[PDB]
Amino acid sequence: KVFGRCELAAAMKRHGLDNYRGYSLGNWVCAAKFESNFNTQATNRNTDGSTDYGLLQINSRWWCNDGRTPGSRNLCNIPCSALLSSDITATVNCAKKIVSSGNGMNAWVAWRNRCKGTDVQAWIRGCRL
Repeated sequence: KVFGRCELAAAMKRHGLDNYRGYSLGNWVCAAKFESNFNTQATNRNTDGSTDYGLLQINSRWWCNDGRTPGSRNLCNIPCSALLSSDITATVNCAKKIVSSGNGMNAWVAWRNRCKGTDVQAWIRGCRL
């Protein structure tokens, strides 16, 4: 499913991402924008052979099992396909683990490169939250 900006902001808020580990809602929305263009079905294969899945492009080498990433750790305990659902719950729960892993949101290259240090609050502006 392709979300709208505010529709996504709201779903994420409801799922407790707002200020989760210190990151304001706009950080999450900005990341989803750049990681997947708000499309939950987005997938991208990496050279190492792992693949990224979902709104937040969560990686199969560490976080989810896709059956084709040798020596993947499956930290979030879910099949990668679950990250493509229109129901963002698995994505959200897995994101919470990742962001809690040490490097915060820097785990998301697109956030680091396109969101970090910018005015992310613009991402939730005009939204009924």
